[PDB]
Amino acid sequence: KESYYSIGEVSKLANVSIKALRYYDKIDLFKPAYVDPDTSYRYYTDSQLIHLDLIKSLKYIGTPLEEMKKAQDLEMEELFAFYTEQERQIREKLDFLSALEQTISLVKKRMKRQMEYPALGEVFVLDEEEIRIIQTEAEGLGPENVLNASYSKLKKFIESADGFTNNSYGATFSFQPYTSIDEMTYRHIFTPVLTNKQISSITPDMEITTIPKGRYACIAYNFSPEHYFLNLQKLIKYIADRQLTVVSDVYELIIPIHYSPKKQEEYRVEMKIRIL
Amino acid sequence: KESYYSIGEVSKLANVSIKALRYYDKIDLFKPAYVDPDTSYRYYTDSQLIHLDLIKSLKYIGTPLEEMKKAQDLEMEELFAFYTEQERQIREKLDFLSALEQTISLVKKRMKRQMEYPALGEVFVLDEEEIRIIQTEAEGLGPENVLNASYSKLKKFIESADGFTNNSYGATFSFQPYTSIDEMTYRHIFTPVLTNKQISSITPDMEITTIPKGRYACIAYNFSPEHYFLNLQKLIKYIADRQLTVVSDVYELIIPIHYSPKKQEEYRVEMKIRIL
DNA sequence: GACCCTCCCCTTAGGGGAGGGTC
DNA sequence: GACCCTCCCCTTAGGGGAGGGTC
Ligand SMILES: CC[n+]1c(-c2ccccc2)c2cc(N)ccc2c2ccc(N)cc21
Ligand SMILES: CC[n+]1c(-c2ccccc2)c2cc(N)ccc2c2ccc(N)cc21
Repeated sequence: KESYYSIGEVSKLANVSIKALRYYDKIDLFKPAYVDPDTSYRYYTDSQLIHLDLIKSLKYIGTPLEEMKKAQDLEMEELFAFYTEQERQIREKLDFLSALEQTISLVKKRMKRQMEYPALGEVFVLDEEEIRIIQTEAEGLGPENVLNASYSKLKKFIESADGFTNNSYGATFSFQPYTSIDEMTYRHIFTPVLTNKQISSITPDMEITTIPKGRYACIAYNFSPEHYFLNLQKLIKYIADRQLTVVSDVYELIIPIHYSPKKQEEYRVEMKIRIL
Repeated sequence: KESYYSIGEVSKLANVSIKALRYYDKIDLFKPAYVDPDTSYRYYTDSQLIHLDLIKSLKYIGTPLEEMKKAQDLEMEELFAFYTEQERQIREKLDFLSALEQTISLVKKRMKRQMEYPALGEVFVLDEEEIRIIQTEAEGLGPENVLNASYSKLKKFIESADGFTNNSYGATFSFQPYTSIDEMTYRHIFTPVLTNKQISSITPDMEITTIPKGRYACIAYNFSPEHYFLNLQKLIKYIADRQLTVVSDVYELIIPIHYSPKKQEEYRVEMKIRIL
């Protein structure tokens, strides 16, 4: 009342660090009422402690410091408004994050499936859920000459909506009795969608579509140039032996086992085709 | 395939800035496959573009860069785990924020009431909702000698739970036919609670309680030392004239109209008492 | 002894230059 | 011409010292 608080006093009283008070002083957000012309010691009054309330609350909600300066100068009505601003900014952060919880949750579901592989290199028939995907005409591309860059445009579309880029790389081609790799060309290349958020101004050359719900003859394995083709062969054979009727392209997905530059790269390949 | 991408090429392809690639290089998160010993130009392969997926997704969810380095080295199972970590960290952020939406919403409701004052300086009788509060025995304090520092301990308790410090400052005293200020002493001083989150290890000397739901004889005004007492007088008179029966202490709240150091300080005073 | 002062260095993830040199 | 290089300065909100000087 009729004396001042030293810095340490204020700091214990308002639960704000000395360093912070000192800094709040440098920026002129909150200044000691008095500074001893000799010692440079900061001294504060009791009445001024109340200006800290605003500072602490705004800090708590994450208002930048230089905004608080603008905030101090408000009568209630205008400060009421100010708060609705903070509210809608918090709702955005909420929507953003809840979207994010759902996405990761899904990314996870997809990882689990690809570690619960029944076995590698043998053919399974399984019942699959729909997978939404964006795809593009693969303009004469195939296994021997497709690049990561081929996917770039698709990826830009996905990332803009989903946020989460990392995924598998897909392509499709016709089920034929192929007798070598060079014999084969992809129909479409594609990548899966994870969200249900409208894609911004998608352009004609992309197609939003799905790998439909159905029974599927599958084969999955860890990639090796040798095994690519010979595994497809198993799949062809499997189908011929059981006289199954195929009802879609061959769908091939490729997904990195890891993303380390320090280790040898390695991929999971999965090839599936729908049967009746 | 049999050549490299320059930096600008990669940047267009992965939608990552040159500055970022350059930086990701400085930290060894992602390094060009080749650097021209003469020009220092960075050159990248197609195969390596895939390491960016992880980088971009993790960046999207806000993993610090130095964590991504640890993240790259994971097989799927361990990376699955990693993701559940990210999930629970997102839930915390969600709980935090949703708490925050509710708090501000309330802070707002309270501001509206104190701008919908029916009029200042005249007495109203109104029906009030409960207000939860923490209070402490005011050890002989009163109007003439209470400080902001008096509230400090209460405030520490509130802030630890609510996050939001800024509020009104309350006190209570006995309804007597006072004939001067020095005649009066506060019973308890208090501050309102905003959350319903358990207060951490509150200590006996605090009381969690409320200003109960009821009818109340009120008077509110903008503070002036003169008007403090004379307004109380109106309230006493009001009650005597209508022979009302009082059923609680006088509750006094004080709230800053603004938090500017640059303007003259100014307070709203509200004095209310419960009647049957 | 305890408290306070200034000044200097640190962390994040780059963006915006300037002034080279290179495709 | 357009692209790329290095190096230097910038923003946030302080925390952790060191080496004074002061309660
Ligand atoms: C789908 C083709 N394909 C092959 C491949 C398949 C058969 C023969 C030769 C290469 C490949 C081979 C190596 N080593 C490394 C990466 C990839 C790859 C990477 C992405 C992608 N979308 C397709 C990819
Ligand atoms: C409730 C008392 N009171 C009075 C006051 C009331 C009557 C006579 C003299 C001072 C006050 C007067 C001025 N100028 C500035 C701040 C305050 C204040 C601030 C906080 C608080 N909790 C109580 C406060």
